[PDB]
Amino acid sequence: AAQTNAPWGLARISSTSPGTSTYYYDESAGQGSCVYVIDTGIEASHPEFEGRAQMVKTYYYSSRDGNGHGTHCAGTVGSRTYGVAKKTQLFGVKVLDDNGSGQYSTIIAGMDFVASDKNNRNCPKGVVASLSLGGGYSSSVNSAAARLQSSGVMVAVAAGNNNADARNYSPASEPSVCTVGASDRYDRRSSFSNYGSVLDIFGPGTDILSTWIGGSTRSISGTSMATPHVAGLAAYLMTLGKTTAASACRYIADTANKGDLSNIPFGTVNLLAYNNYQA
Ligand SMILES: [Ca+2]
Ligand SMILES: [Ca+2]
Repeated sequence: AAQTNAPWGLARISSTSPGTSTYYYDESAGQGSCVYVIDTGIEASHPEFEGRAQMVKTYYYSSRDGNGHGTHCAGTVGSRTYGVAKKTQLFGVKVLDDNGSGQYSTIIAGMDFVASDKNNRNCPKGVVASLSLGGGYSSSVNSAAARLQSSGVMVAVAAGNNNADARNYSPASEPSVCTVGASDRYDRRSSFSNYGSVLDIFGPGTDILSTWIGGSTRSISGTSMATPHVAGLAAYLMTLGKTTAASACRYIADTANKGDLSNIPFGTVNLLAYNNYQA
């Protein structure tokens, strides 16, 4: 398959080089995989989700995404136009309030919820969790992300937007999950992207067009935007049977574009998510 004039991030993950415009991807498009978007929720009614998104849990008065952040990330995972895995199933877990903030206890509960809830879903190609959130280092947040990963879910988490070492942020600092930094369309590290040894991979994160609430779209930046690229890529690759939840992060790093990125401090992987698609 080939989406012309795709968002640059989608084009980038299907190219060995920056600057392309077409997103090349296998028609399977993550069909049969499921991605939990643990965030502010998802506006499942967005036409761009084609009925493939649904709220499964909220820790607030409503399951409605009153912010847009979760709807944006979900769209990068699996919306028709802005998504990596255009046929995946999206499950919304609203651990963040409509201001985009969430208590660590609620984020941990949301992670434990996904580890259980996935056992009630038909996800033959496997389960992914996209965590475009984080705060200061927390052993308990890290332990929750580790549990989710151990439960058999491919956990992708944002490195953080502090232009610092992700070692001091959670769940970014949890070694066992897939910690995602952000790059821009010119293959530089996003100016805000955290770095450090705990990063496993980079994904497009600067000026990322995706779904927004009110059935709209908008472009925003963050490791929160790179994370769903990698989550979608994982779902996409799991559907192709190229990898499993336990090995998806390592596989993506092994198959990533190596050395393409600039502004990568010594000790940080220079690896950009890449789907290695060949027509
Ligand atoms: Ca290259
Ligand atoms: Ca890791």
